Amino acid sequence: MGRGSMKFLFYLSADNLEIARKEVLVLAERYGWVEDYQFEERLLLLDYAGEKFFERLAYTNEVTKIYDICSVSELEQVFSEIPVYDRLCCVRVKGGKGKTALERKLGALLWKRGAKVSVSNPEIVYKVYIQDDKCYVGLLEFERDTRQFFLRRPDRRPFLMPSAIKPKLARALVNLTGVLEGETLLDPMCGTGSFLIEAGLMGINPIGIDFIEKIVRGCRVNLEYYGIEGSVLLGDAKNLPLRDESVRGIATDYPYLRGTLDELYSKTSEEFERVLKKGGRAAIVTNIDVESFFSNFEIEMKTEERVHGSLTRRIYLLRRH
Repeated sequence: MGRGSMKFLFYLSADNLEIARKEVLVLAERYGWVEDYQFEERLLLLDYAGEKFFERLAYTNEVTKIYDICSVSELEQVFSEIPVYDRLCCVRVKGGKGKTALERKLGALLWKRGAKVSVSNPEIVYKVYIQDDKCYVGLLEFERDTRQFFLRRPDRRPFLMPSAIKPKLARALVNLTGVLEGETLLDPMCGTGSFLIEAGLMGINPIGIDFIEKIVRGCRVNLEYYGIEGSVLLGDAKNLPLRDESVRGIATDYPYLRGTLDELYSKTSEEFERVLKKGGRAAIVTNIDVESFFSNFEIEMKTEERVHGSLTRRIYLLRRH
């Protein structure tokens, strides 16, 4: 009746390690239960029990279900013991032991044992992660498709804006809000729909609000194009057309590239807090440090992304407390 807790290895994208770790943890804390976790650079080890959510991940490159953790010496014995399945397999090493001779070796151990070994068309992949004579052996559960993100990049969309948020970041920021399938995500300054697109694509109900008519219009054309069903409204993020505690997540990018600064961040901070449900989160993108305006929130994460010489984006994960 209960799912058990197993070790999973998340081989993260070095793009941003704070976003990569917080993304896996927010989703795991929501979909299941995290008995324990630990990280060393690009490797995140999770002790997890619950529904798998790996498909939603943007800043994770691979998820492996761990069978065992051993030394480089014990590798030969692990493979003589590791279960052999009725699927075409291959063994891939994500280590630093020069090259691929270890793969042929572990492949032959599996082969001598009766494994259906195919490196051209495998069905299952035995992953071995080497981080200084420490081997994380298991089976690959997820491998991120970098091609889907490159294809829905703002340049390729019916409509875009200068330096609009890239698919990978928008998805990571919707995931950081911890919003589930069928739950509502609000983007109060939605632009051409970068956040709304990933929200809808991962089966979350998207709501976009924008202060410019042609931008609301353009965002809809993009949503229709990506076969996405969501509502887009003309309104102000400083006076939102939604009731108190009506949204589970906010994911937004402020209009700095297109009253007063003190009014923009103050009125939006209070509106986001008003509109969001109890314990609800806001993943925001600014070009200046806005900490003082969001003291009504818990700053769970502040990271940065240098765009150009005149733009370093600040990325906050805020929570209602």
